Order: sequence, then C-alpha cells, then structure tokens
Amino acid sequence: GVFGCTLQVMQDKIICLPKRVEMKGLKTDLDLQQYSFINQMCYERALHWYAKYFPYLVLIHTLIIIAYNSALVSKVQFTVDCNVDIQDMTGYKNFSCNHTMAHLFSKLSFCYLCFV
Amino acid sequence: MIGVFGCTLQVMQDKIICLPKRVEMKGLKTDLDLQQYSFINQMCYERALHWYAKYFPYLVLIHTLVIIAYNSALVSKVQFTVDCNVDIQDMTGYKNFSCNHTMAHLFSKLSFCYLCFVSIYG
Amino acid sequence: AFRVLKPWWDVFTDYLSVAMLMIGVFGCTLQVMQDKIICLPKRVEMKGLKTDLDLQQYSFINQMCYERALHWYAKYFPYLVLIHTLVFMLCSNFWFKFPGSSSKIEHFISILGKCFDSPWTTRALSEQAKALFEKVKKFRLHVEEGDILYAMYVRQTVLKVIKFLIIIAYNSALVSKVQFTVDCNVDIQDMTGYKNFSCNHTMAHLFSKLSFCYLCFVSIYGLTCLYTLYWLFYRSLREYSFEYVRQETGIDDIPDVKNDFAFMLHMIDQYDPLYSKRFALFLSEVSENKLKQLNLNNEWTPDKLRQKLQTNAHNRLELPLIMLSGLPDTVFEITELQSLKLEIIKNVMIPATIAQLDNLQELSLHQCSVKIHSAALSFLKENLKVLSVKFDDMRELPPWMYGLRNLEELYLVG
Amino acid sequence: AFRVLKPWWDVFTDYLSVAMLMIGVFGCTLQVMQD
Repeated sequence: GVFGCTLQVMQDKIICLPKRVEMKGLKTDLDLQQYSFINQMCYERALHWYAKYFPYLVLIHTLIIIAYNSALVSKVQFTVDCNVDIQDMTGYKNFSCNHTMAHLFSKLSFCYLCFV
Repeated sequence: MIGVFGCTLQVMQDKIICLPKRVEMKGLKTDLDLQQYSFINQMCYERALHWYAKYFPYLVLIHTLVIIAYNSALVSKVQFTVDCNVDIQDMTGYKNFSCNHTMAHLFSKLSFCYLCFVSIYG
Repeated sequence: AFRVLKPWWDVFTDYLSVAMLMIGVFGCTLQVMQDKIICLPKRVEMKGLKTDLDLQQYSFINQMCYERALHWYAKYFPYLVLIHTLVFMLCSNFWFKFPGSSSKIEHFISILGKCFDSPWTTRALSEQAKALFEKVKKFRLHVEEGDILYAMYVRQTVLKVIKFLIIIAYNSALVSKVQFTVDCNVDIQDMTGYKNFSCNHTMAHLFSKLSFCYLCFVSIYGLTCLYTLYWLFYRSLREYSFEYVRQETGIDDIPDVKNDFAFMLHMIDQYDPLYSKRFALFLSEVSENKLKQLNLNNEWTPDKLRQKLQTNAHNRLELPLIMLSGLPDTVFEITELQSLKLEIIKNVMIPATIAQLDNLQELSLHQCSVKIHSAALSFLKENLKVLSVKFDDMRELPPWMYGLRNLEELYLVG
Repeated sequence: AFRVLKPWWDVFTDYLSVAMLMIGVFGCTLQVMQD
C-alpha cells in the first residue's frame, strides 16, 4: 500500500470536462481555475472512497478481505461521470472525468487479491 | 511525526479554490485574471475558514512537544465546502464566493486518526 | 568543561535560546519562501471587473505597495528574532569565550575533577593527592585576588535583563501594528494607471500569532533572570563558610574563602553540593598533615627500618634517623629497638605506638621538635632510662621531658 | 598553540570577522535567489 500512496499523493490528479451540450472545436470558454475546481469537485463526489482509500487500505491491512474487496475492484473503473450542482457556479451540471491512475490500480489490485 | 507532516503539506498544498457564487447551458465566463483570483483565495481563506482548521497543523505540533473536550466538537466544524460573503464588491465586482480546499477531507480523516492516538495515550 | 558549570536555570535559559533560534529560522524560511503581497487597484446582478493589467505590472504593484504600505517591522520580525537570539548566545557564552577567565575556569574544573575523583578524599572524610595539595594551595592563593569572574557574570546577567526589558517593551506595542489587509495610495498613477490599492500578504496573521507565542517564551526567560536576581541580591554570596563540613567531619580548619572562591563554591553547590563536599577536604590543613603522615608511613617501611638499625654508643639496638618529616608507623612495629637518633626532624608527633616499642630505654635527640601524646608520654615516663637531647634556639627543647620521672641519664649539647 | 595566542581583542575581531562573513554570504544568497 506504500507504493500506491506515493502515487496517490503525487500523481493522482483527475481531469474533468462538462458533458451536456467537418467537426469544429468545442470551446467551453472556462479558464484554468474553475477547471481545477471541477477537478476537486468530481474528485471528492464521484470518485469512490474505497478507491481513494485503496492505497491507504492496503497500507493499513498490511501493518473478510476476499468478501468485500472482490466487489469493490469491479466497482472502480477508468472513466467516471458526475452530476454535481455547480450550476450558477460554473453554469454546467453533468461532467465526465478520469484520473490518471485508475487502470494501474485495477491491474495492481487484481494481483494484490491473489496474494491474500 | 503527524505534526510535521501536516505542516509540511500546509506549506505545500494548503490552497483553497474560490469562485464568485451568485450569478441548454453554456459557460460562465468570469473575465478575472489569476491575480484577482489569488487575492480572493487569500481573502476567503482568512475569513471563511475556521481558526482551528488553519492552525490544526500547529496545534498538533505544540501539544506533541509538551484535547478530547474541545476537538471532538471541533471535528464537525471543518467542512469540505465553505461559503463567504466578503465585502469585495467595488474591488472585484462580486460579494459572495464559494470555496474549498484539498485538505478539508484530508484533515477530517487525519483528525479522526489523531483523536484515536490521543485517546490511547490518555 | 561544559557541564558542571550550568545551573538548572542556566540550562533552561539555554534551551529557551535554542527555541528562539528555531522560531527565528522557521520565520525567516517562511519569509524567504512564501512571503508575497497581493495587490489590486482599490477604488473602482454583478458581473466581472476586468482590470486589463498584465502580470508584470501586477508584480510591480506588489513590490511597490509591499515596500510602501506594509510595515517594516512586520517584514523584519524574523530577522529581528535571529539577531536577538544570536546576541543572546554571544552574551551567554562570553563568560567562557574570554580566555583570561577561561584559563582559571579550566584549572578549577580540572582540580575539582581530580579532587572528587580522588579516593583519598573519602579516606580522609572517613598517595599522589599529597602532590595535588600544592596545586590546590597555589590556585587558592592565586584566585583570592580575583572576584572579577563573578562581576563579569553579574554584568552578563544585567545585560540579559536590560535587553529583555527593551525587547518586551517595544514588542508589546508593535504586535498590534501588523495587519492582514492594507490600503496604500502610491503615486504610480499615469505609470500604471492607478493610485489607490488594496493589498494583503500571506504571512501577516500567522506572524501575529507566531509573535504572540514568541513573546511568551521571552517572558519566561526573563523570569529566570528574576530568579537569579534574588539569587544575586539576597544571599550575599561574597563569602563562603562551610560550618557543615566543620561539624560533620569535625575539622575546625577551612574557615573561609574569598569572594571569587565563595561564588564558585556557590555555583558548584547549585550544581551539586556533593561535589562541594568532596572538594572541601583538599584545603584542610589537618587533612594535609594526615596525608603527609600517610605517605611517610607508606614510603618508609619495616624491612627498610630493620636494615637501617644498629648499635649506638651505649650498646643499644638503635634506629638512627637523620632526615625525616614525621614518625613512620613501621618504626613502632619493631619493638626490639632500644634507642632512637633524630637529626633535623620537626613536626614530630609521638603516638602511643611508641608504647608498642616496650623495650625503650635510650633516646637521642638532635635539633628536632617533638610532641608526645599523653598515653605515649606516660609510657615514656614509666619506661625511659637514658636520653640525649640537642637544642639550638631552645625551640627544639621539649618541655614534656621534665615529666619523665624514671629518666637516669640525660645528655645535652648547646 | 592555537588558543593562548589570541588576546581578547584578537578573539573579538575573529567573532566580528565571522559575523561579517555570514552577513556577506547571506547577502550573496539573497542576491542570487530573490534579486
């Protein structure tokens, strides 16, 4: 769980965009900041707390597992959606997001389950 | 060790993001540069955020060098999101702002583990 | 060298100074890292309020209103803390960094180390320390003229007190001066197009709180000084008289020491009274006499005295002595000797161990000062038959020889 | 050998020299970093 924690603190950053709207560009005319805000919002809300705590959970347990870890590995995925009411804050409601480390833990989690 | 860790990231990433609150769907372009936004970060960080929250990395450090009565009721004080009606009108064109910071949920979970550590010690 | 010289209040002050340095270095580190003012032009449903200024003018305004508006004390506070901490360190360590007194301090620490390390201290309270008694006496005659070390320490404490007073005085007023926000009217209009500005910097409130705790620390430091002030201005430490060792080992000597020695004895007592008790003996005159007797008994031994023996003029097994400073015990272990010869041997005490020399009938005395104890004197009164005595200035002549009732022949010269 | 050769003024000058050296190195650090 130590290795996942290092990636969680440093590398685990989520990127987000608003979903609801020759192919032209799709200028969303929002600057960097509320983009970071939306990153935080859909990081806290949509991202599953087990996944957020997964680097911590392995660290805590290393220092019943099969019953609930089996379902929560399939619970997490690469992409994510979230309908959080940032309307009147940025004017958008439904967002798509993805965080960089999603598939890596999915490969890492499956091998970790075999050990236990 | 917990006290230094909290102070370490507080120097690094204790940053609160802020937006002016009150205003198919489109963008909400605000036409404010990063300068005003850092200014608003400072202002609402000072005003809205609770004092114990800001000094949480320092309260832990001082107590280690030298709890349950007040910190138990102070855990519910820290919130993920937060709001501020700061009189920054005629300064940036807004009055109300919604803000929050990465450390909000981090400290709440960090406080939960620390409150256990003090309990076993006492 | 650096340990037995520190009273508890001194160690507390030293660790307070360490905390001072830590506070200061943390403050200066934060100032160098993240001390940034942020500024905006002041006097301008609600919409945006774009100011059409690129980043560079923003930095320039930051610098300008940081220098002008933000108070100089708010900026310099960590650096002030560093300078005051360093001056405190210097004024604390100057007591030992001045070589003139440092040499005396070094010799003092060394002699007490050798003294409480000496087993003969315990032996006298219940060999080579004899050679250390002269070091003790030379140092004690050396530093009775001083007391300037005490005055220098007092002046150091006074300087600490005065600087404390000034620091607390001005900081009490200047804590309120710092503020989170600030307004500046800088005549930068028509060069950047604005004159009124609102600014605030990250450090401000933090420093306030930091300042507060810092002040508290300084305050307790001052209390330490206050303690020493009582310790300086009520005990009258210019004179030291044991009156305890004199009562516990029954030694009427070691009456007093001068102001410098009084003070250093006091400091040792504050550190460890047991070390003062251990060091007390190397000054006793009677203990010095006992150590002289001990070394004398050790180095003159019974085989040596048996070899020295012979027959005198009056056909008696005699142990002639020509150079001595006392009476060896092994001399009294050879009971078969019948006579004794002494030349230039002063400070002589005859113990009742001469009564061990039961077959004693002649004695030869030549220019020696001899005092007998009452039991030994009675033994000689009931045992002497012949005597030889020589006196130059009537001093070596003993009066007690006028008490021996059984003397037959007395030989005198001079 | 290395101590008894330093009168009081010599030691005080040495301390002043050390203080000046740290002042100078601090100034150079500030110039390279923030100036």
